[PDB]
Amino acid sequence: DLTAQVTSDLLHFPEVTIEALGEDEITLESVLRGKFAAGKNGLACLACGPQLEVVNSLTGERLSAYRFSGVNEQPPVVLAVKEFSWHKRTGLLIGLEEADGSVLCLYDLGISRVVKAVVLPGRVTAIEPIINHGGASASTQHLHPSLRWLFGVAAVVTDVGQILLIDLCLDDLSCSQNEVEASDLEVITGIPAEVPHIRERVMREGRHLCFQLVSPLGVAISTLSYINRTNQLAVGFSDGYLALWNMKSMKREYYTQLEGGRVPVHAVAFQEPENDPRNCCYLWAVQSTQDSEGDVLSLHLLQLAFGDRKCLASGQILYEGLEYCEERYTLDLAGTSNTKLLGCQSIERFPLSPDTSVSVFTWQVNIYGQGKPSVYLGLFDINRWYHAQMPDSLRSGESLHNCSYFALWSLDSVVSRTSPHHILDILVHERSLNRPEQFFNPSTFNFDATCLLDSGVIHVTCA
Repeated sequence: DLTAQVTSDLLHFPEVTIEALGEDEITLESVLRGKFAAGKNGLACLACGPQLEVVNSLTGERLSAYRFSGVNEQPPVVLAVKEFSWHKRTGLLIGLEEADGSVLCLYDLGISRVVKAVVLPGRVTAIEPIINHGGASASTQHLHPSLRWLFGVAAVVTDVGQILLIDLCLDDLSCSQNEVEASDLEVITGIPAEVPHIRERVMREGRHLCFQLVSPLGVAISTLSYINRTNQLAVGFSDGYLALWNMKSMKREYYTQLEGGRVPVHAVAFQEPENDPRNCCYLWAVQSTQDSEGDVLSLHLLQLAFGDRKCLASGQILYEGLEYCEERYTLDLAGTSNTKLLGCQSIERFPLSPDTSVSVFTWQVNIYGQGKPSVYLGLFDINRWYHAQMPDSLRSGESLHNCSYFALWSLDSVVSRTSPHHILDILVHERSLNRPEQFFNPSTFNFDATCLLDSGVIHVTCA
């Protein structure tokens, strides 16, 4: 019965941060959302209505704050936030939902200002940087020639299924615009040739070039992730389908409904095994109804088999030539109760392939007529799953509490300690992950983590 132990007090955000977010009840009915940023700057971001607060992930200190304004005199909602660094600047890409449509912003943390913005032809559901520079360089050779003519590229997806690849025009240093002065896009359907001629005209007209992928419309995209090691954009749909798009060829390489059926794809996470005999790697896909009923939460491990590995001039390894993609593990966490995924995080250590690769899933279960939720952190070890002979599900009788390739931790001490504050996100600290065959079960892994709450941060150790 592995139980996390709390190692700090609750380190509160400053009052000014708490107060600013609590203006949630005017731009209401605004939900406070918060995530640790994926990059290497130790940031966590909280958003409520038009208000963004960037805080220090370990101390709770306020680092940056901004209240977005609406181009159409009505407050936008900060919907999506991603870390993004370019040149020698550190920033965030932000998707704003507006009454009309949407705006994609580039927010500079150095000066706490929006520096670029574009109007989106739809309602954004997710955003993802693809690359932070252009120019002819070994570092962009993995991308389709047409993207290489662009200068920074962000993917943006919408509630009707548009997939947009947008030029961030990071080569234009004369243009400093806020979210109110957002530029229009020039959207070309598919992927053209003669990009430079087009681009030059497009920018003389004060617009950003956008390639919209030829892809069916009508179903909302719910998840979006660029998988660096396979050069694939993963596009998860509200109907349970998952698309993989190769960003070299710009073609959809895979597209199938996950085994949970018509339930939205809520998150993905990539893993690479240490020793696999046919260039297989893995993509977890999480299906969840947490934004509606909250009755279904399931994990789906997709095995992606490729024909080759390629060392790029950059030094990076790339899986190339997708030969098959098939679901090889399924775990139902839910499906009265209410269950929601808090986080989904992959941690890999390299000594070629990582010698350690785990995915961490954190989820919360609320039973109706039960005040305090249970919170679980589960650690899946892909190599121990190999060692266990790749079972496709928990066996009869088998439990997460006693599984050779999965460790289950209770975060209930955190819940007791922090009530009634809500856990918004959980980050495991990669650098802390530390270790008779049973001994190499992941239950013996020690690690530290930080929970992001609505009012601060708090540190835990699992040992």
